[PDB]
Amino acid sequence: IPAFHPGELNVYSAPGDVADVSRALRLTGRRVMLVPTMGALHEGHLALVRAAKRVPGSVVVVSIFVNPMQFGAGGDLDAYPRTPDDDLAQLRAEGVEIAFTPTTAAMYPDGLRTTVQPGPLAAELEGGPRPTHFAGVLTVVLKLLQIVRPDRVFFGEKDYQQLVLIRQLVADFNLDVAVVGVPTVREADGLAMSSRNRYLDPAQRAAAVALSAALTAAAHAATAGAQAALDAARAVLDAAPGVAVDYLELRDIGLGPMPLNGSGRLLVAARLGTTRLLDNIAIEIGTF
Amino acid sequence: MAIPAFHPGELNVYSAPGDVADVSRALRLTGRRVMLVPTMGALHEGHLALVRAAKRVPGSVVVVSIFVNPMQPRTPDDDLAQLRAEGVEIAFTPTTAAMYPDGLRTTVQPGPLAAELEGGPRPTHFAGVLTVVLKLLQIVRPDRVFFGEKDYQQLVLIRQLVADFNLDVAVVGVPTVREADGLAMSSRNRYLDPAQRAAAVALSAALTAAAHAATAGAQAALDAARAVLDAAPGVAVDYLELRDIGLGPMPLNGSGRLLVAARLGTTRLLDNIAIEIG
Ligand SMILES: COc1ccc2c(c1)cc(C(=O)NS(=O)(=O)c1ccc(C)cn1)n2CC(=O)O
Ligand SMILES: COc1ccc2c(c1)cc(C(=O)NS(=O)(=O)c1ccc(C)cn1)n2CC(=O)O
Ligand SMILES: COc1ccc2c(c1)cc(C(=O)NS(=O)(=O)c1ccc(C)cn1)n2CC(=O)O
Repeated sequence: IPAFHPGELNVYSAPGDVADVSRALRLTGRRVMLVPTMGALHEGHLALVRAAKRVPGSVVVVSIFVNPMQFGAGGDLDAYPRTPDDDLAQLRAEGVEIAFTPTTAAMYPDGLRTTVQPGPLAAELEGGPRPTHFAGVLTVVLKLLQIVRPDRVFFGEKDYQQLVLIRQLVADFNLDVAVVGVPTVREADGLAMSSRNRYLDPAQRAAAVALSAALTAAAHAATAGAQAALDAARAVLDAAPGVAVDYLELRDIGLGPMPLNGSGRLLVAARLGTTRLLDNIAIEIGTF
Repeated sequence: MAIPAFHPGELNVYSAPGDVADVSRALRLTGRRVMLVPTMGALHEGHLALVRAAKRVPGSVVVVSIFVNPMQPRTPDDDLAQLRAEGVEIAFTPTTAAMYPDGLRTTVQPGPLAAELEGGPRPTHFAGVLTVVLKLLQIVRPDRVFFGEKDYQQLVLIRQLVADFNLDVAVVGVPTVREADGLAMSSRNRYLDPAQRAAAVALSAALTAAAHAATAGAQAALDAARAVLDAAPGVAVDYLELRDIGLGPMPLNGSGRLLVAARLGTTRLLDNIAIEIG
């Protein structure tokens, strides 16, 4: 197996290297935590790391890999933010002991061949206009899970549909990992942290507060019912300059084929210029 | 918190995925090497060859799963009696509901090989197989998993599954058990009437003739196989293909595999063989 220096940041690119180190660590009683990311790390990612660090006897593995298979033609893959130096600097500051930074060739030596086919949820919301997006996400997450074999894996709640689908992956394939969702870290005004907030100009940044404002307004309006919650959120979004709403939907918490009962999730996606922002919030109807 | 009961040297039967997972993990922690032999019950000498192969790994515990995948005949007490006779210590016998508690949802999509050969008549067959095999591997977490070479395309797809999803299991292909005249063992053989059973030997006879003709080249090999199949009545050949060992195009020289499938009455039979072209 390769070298592992505790208390320091060990960076591996070969899947076999991280697999060997992970398995060796687990066999000595350390529990392995995975935080899989596409890099361009921000305090929200750091919240995931800190959650992982809190598990007694944990060793934390952070993966950074911009996965080509969840993008389609149109420039999105090339445009994805890449800040490798800041990423690794942040991991050192947080006391992370393992970064896993695979090459595209190491992950996809045979190109696209066997893949994960998600359930019907993948064709809705974010997946509506992007039919293969979630198949790309679930395929890479499955791979990272098999390479690293963590005890627990950590995701932010901002991409809530992705998190739900990942829970479906884990249940449906009987994966022996616990999925931990971490509540969304926010800027002071309430804006959900995102690696894509950097693409908001000052005017768009100002207007972007409307998403979180709309969601929180709805969460409080919800004592008066679903229609009131939805209309409160719509009013706020409508009052906001240059916010073009793509959807605003209130669903059951698992987003699945069942109606809303008392507990729901309200999800929003909107464009500000060319920048697509997402946010979501827990909703209790009538209310709790 | 307690591990389900496991009595070493006896046949331990578990229908709950969580139970087999817990026992396999406990065994793994005590040093035993976990071997998995997936089956659909109605065990025959082929399945016993897989068991025996698994058994000879030192420190092995053998898990035989018995599950009829609706996504891709049963003798419950006889199957278990057979496994007991082979010294198998774990049988995993889940229900459809236990394997699919949330119904059909996330599944495995095979690569384009699944559309070829057997994927012609059954375009979704291999997605079913790969899905259940993945689940079985995740429930049991064996060090090694054993499959017959009879369903060679299936075997190749499994190796692709393991490679593509970075699974930490060793895939072991076990040579096809055959009847005395060479007919590959299969649950379907008993349906053949005497004329069909006699005609069915043409599959293995064709492939072995090809394997030996191969010193004279690829074309001689294929022509020899075709001639033998052409000598049999009521054998409707669906395909006869020479491929490389991973089922891509056959290279000009080197190792390959010759695969055949044919219908005799309503029974579809398959066979395949190693071929070397120098
Ligand atoms: C509803 O409109 C569409 C339009 C195009 C679509 C689909 C649906 C579904 C596929 C598809 O499953 N392609 S794939 O098997 O090659 C593949 C690609 C990428 C990843 C991650 C997983 N699997 N495709 C693309 C296609 O057919 O070529
Ligand atoms: C706990 O506070 C938060 C708050 C916001 C967060 C996170 C944590 C983590 C992400 C994030 O992105 N993670 S990811 O690198 O695995 C990824 C990348 C791309 C796509 C499609 C989905 N997921 N984010 C949101 C963000 O950057 O937009
Ligand atoms: C080492 O030599 C051999 C020789 C022949 C073999 C095997 C091994 C394994 C099988 C086999 O398929 N097992 S199965 O659990 O996938 C199955 C059983 C019954 C039905 C109906 C469908 N699927 N067979 C052939 C066979 O039974 O058809």
